[PDB]
Amino acid sequence: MITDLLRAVAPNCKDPEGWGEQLTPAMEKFGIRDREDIAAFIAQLMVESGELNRVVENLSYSTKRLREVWPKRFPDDRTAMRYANNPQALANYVYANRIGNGNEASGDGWRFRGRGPIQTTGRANYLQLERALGIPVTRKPELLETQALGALAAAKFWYDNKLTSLALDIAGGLARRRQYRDKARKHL
Ligand SMILES: [Br-]
Ligand SMILES: [Br-]
Repeated sequence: MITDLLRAVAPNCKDPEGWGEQLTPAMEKFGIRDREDIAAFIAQLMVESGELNRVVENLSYSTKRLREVWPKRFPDDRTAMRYANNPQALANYVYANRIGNGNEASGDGWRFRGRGPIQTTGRANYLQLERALGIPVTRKPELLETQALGALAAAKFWYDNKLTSLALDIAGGLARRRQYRDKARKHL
């Protein structure tokens, strides 16, 4: 049971029974069935969502952190200062003209910021999420903050990554992710 797995890996994770009910059919439908497969998925889910407490991207950055995370977009402090402690301006600038988004003026960067326990980001990915799930998340992107579509989108995002991984074989912090995984892998 995913619910009792979410507890063994993160006894302090938020609402493991509500997420457990939603994650289980999303995992089963997207083929997240194998032993290690489930453990890694859950681990990635646990670190990206802050043990199920975060379903929207963190966009509060120091004037220093920005220069690191995005060194091209933020070359000097005169630049990185205007966008530090301004989550909307930050998203609109750093995500501008990327992953399907319009320019800074369009507001796409903030509109399509990361959402879900494992995050979907950018107009093109919401559009693709919309096509695959049949839910108008392009117009209503905050529907990925729900348990039901966050789980389905989290699971579809992991499924997409296995497709890529599989598709290449045919054509032949990070310690946090490790804790969960082995703590999860300990379960069978
Ligand atoms: Br809007
Ligand atoms: Br639109």
